[PDB]
Amino acid sequence: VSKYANNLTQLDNGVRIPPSGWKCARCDLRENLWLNLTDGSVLCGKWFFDSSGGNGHALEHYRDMGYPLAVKLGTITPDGADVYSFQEEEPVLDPHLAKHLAHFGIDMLHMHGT
Ligand SMILES: [Zn+2]
Repeated sequence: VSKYANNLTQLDNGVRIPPSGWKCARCDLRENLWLNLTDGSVLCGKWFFDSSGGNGHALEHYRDMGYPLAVKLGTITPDGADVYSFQEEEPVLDPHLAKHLAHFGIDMLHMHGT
C-alpha cells in the first residue's frame, strides 16, 4: 500500500482524460500506462522489451510537477488496479482506488463489475 496514498494531493488543472480511455504524453503507447493521481498526467512504462515506445516521461513529470504517483492503466479490474510510486519506488496499492478512478471517470464495474 502506498504511504503517499494517504496524503494524496490531487490537482485538477486542465485534467482531461482522453476518449481513448488512456494514452501517455510522450510516446504513443496504448498500454503499460501510468495515470498520475494528482493532475491526471498519463504516462507509460514499457515492460522491459518493447518496440512501440515507453520513454522517460515519468522523470520529466517529477521535474515538471514532482508528483511521484500513477496508476498502471490496463491492469484495471472490477476489484482494483496496479499503481506505481516513483517516490516509494515500488508497485503500491491505494485504499482509495475506486474513489480516484471514479473521480477520473474510470469505472471498473463498467465492463464487468456490476
Ligand atoms: Zn509513454
